[PDB]
Amino acid sequence: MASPHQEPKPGDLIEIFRLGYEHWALYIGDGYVIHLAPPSEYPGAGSSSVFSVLSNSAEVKRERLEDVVGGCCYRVNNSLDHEYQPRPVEVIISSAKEMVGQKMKYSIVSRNCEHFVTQLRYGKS
Repeated sequence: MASPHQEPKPGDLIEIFRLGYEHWALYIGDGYVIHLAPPSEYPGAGSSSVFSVLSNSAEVKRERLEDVVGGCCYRVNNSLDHEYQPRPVEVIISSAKEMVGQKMKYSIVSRNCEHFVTQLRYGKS
């Protein structure tokens, strides 16, 4: 018979279901993922501004899948295979690793973690 649950492999797009929202990550093997940490409204927080409250930012990071998902549910969902060519998975993971340590802007980025993990396969070249 077939397996009762999914298991992630190198290059897989991880789809994570939080309370009332969804989030995404790039799985790299050995239980690890690469992901974008979400930003906030901090420099424009209510009743304050850049002189009275500090800034914030998003950052590409590497962690364990378990640590990243926490109490949230998750699945493997490689939807972009229908959109783009079969790119060489070592270069998608190398792109993820090259992106780790890079920053992105404030709250105004909106839904952006799927757009980030999209660019790892779409912008391979």
